[PDB]
Amino acid sequence: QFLRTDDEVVLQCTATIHKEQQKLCLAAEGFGNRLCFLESTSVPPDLSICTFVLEQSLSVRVLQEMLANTVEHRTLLYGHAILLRHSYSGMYLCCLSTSLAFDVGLQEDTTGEACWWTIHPASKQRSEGEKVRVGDDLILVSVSSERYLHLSYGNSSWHVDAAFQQTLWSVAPI
Repeated sequence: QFLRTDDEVVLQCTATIHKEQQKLCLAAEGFGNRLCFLESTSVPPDLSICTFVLEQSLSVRVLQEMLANTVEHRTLLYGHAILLRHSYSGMYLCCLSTSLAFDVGLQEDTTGEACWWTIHPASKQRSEGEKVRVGDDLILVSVSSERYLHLSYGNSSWHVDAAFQQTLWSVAPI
């Protein structure tokens, strides 16, 4: 199985502190504070706010060409830029302007780079143009900021931001 546009997916990462390993899912609420957060699994507590739709998958060339021109169920491929729609709120996973690391949250407007993320293999091989398989670990790079979608630990909890270091994500259907 390959990842396809209009696939409905969960984004998961592995979090290990003090030898305690867990799986976390990217989540966000409909309303209020727009920031993404993370939920421990075991299946998250509230699954319907962890749901995203792979809405578009375009080459960076095409995306940037499309944006430049305004200035006056396809298989996902490594190196393409994707748009992730939050099912519940209808808004988009986006790299925010505000804080080394930026916030990751939800916004309506996709006409810009902030809502686009390029997909890259975990391995040292670049695998550019090759199909993304279910089971592959992904690195996700913000098109606007060039930062990675990143797992961070605070004082007591795990957070997601856009940072200078990489995190591996499992993007799995259902």
